[PDB]
Amino acid sequence: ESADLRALAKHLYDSYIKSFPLTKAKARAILTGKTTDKSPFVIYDMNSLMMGEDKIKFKHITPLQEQSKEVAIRIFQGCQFRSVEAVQEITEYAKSIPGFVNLDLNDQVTLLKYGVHEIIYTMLASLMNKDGVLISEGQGFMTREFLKSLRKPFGDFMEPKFEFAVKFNALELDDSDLAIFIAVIILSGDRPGLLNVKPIEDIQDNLLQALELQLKLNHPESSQLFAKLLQKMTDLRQIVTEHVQLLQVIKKTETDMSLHPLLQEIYKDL
Ligand SMILES: CCCCCCC(C)(C)c1cc(O)c2c(c1)OC(C)(C)[C@@H]1CC=C(C(=O)O)C[C@@H]21
Ligand SMILES: CCCCCCC(C)(C)c1cc(O)c2c(c1)OC(C)(C)[C@@H]1CC=C(C(=O)O)C[C@@H]21
Repeated sequence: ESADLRALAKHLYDSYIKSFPLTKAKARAILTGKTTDKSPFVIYDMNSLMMGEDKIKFKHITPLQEQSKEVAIRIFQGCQFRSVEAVQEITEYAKSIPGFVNLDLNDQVTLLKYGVHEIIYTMLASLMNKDGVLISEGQGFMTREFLKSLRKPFGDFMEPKFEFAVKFNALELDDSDLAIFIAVIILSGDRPGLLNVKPIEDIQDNLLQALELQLKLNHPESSQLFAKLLQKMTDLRQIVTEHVQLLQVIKKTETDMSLHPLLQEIYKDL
C-alpha cells in the first residue's frame, strides 16, 4: 500500500503542476522578495487601479459597453474571467484523478458543480498574505484594504476569503499537500443528488489515505494536521454558502450586473 500511496501522490502532484499554471511555491516566491522576476504592480487605491491596465498585461480587457459602469462592478465583472479559467483548470485536474472519468457523467457534473468554488478559495489562499492578493499570474497585487473600500456590498466579497486564507496558510501546506487536498475535495460523495455514492467514496478513501501519509512524512512539527484539513473541507462549504448568499443580494439589489453564463450554471441549484 505505502509505495502505491506515494505513487498516487506523485501522480497527483504531476497533474497539479500540469493543470495550474501558478503554483503556491511560485506565488510564495513573488509574495516574499525571493525571486529574480520583477515585483508585481500594487493596486492600492482608485488611482493605482486605473494604472493597472498600462502596467499589467492581463487577459481580460473590458469592452466598450461595460466601460461606463462603476469600478466595483468592473472589478466584479473583470474577475469572473479568471474564475472561468480556474473552472477548466480544475476540470483538467479532475479528469486526471484516477477513476474520476469512469464515474457516471452526471456525477462528474455534480462533483464539479460543488467543488469548483471550494477549490478556487483554496487556491486563492496560496495567492494571499495579510496585505492583499496576487492577480494576473502574479503580475499584480491588489490590497485587501482596497478591495474592502469598495461600496456595499462589493467591499464584502473578498474579506471572508482573506479571513479563511490567513488561517489556512498558517498550516504551511505546499503544492504536494494541496494536490491531494484538492483531490479529496472533488471526490466527496456527500454532495446533494449524487447518483452512485459508493464508487466516489472508494476513490476518496484512497485519496484520504494518500493525504494522511503525505502529511505524516511532510509535516514533522505538527500533530493533528490531517484533522485540521478535514475541518477545512467543511469550512470551505460555508464560505461558498456565504458567497452564494451575497451573490443573491447582488442579483436583487444591483441593476446592471452581468453574471457570466458558465458561472451562472455552476451557481444555479447549489
Ligand atoms: C468585488 C469583486 C472582487 C473580486 C476580485 C478578486 C481578485 C482581487 C482576486 C481579482 C481577480 C481578478 O481576476 C481580477 C481582479 C481582482 O481585478 C481586476 C482589475 C478586475 C483584474 C483585471 C483582469 C484580470 C486579469 O486579466 O488578470 C483579473 C482581474
Ligand atoms: C458553449 C457550449 C454551451 C454553453 C452552455 C454551457 C455553459 C453555459 C456552462 C457555458 C460553457 C462555456 O464553455 C462557456 C459559456 C457557457 O459561456 C461563454 C461566455 C461562451 C464562455 C466563453 C469561453 C469559455 C471559456 O473561457 O472556457 C467557455 C464559454
